[PDB]
Amino acid sequence: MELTEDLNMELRVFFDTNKSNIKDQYKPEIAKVAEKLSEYPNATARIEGHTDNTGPRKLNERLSLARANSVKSALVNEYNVDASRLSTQGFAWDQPIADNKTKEGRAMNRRVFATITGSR
Amino acid sequence: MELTEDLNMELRVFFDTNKSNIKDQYKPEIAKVAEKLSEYPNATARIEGHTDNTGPRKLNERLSLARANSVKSALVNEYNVDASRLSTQGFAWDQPIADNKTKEGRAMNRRVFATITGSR
Repeated sequence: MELTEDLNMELRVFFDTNKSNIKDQYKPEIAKVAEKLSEYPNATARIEGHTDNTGPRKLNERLSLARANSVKSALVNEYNVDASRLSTQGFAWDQPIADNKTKEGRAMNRRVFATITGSR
Repeated sequence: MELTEDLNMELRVFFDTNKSNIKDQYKPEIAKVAEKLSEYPNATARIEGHTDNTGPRKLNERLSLARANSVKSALVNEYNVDASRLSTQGFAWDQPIADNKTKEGRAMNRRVFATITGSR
């Protein structure tokens, strides 16, 4: 008489230097997230944006948030997901997941990680 | 894209005095359990039967297990659910959830509680 299905989903989107646009190769992933947000109407998403450590501090604070908002925007405007179900926050270069000393590491740091959770 | 869905279900079936048959009113819930067991192929169920504290101990040890096996049998025979995914155990009157001093309390104890868990 009690039935619960819990959703746990993790999305990773990476960005080009000084850019906050969603590259086409991530559209399929974002579409999958929108699908689950539809299948789990009560689920919410925690979207967090980041940057590598290159450039002015404020540029990165703004860019990291712009990246998170770009992902939210895709869900909201392309998939009609209720905006209030998604939070966005930028962390500039404060939470690296790779070595900023290499191009490859910096590329890993220019990212948006989103955690989608909820039950139905 | 990390994505998982976890299933957690609890089925509660109640029985009349000395009976181990599945009342028709519980068929819809058993049907739902079968549905989820198919939707989550790795899911398993822990079926536990119980009795009120009236009558011989040997009667209730057998009766509690019979009730659990009745639920399992319904799933196995009517819904083609693999028997090995379903465990059954009887607890006689050792695990009451209501006061056996009253008729409604004893009605609550004559039960089978099934916990279904799975992931996909």
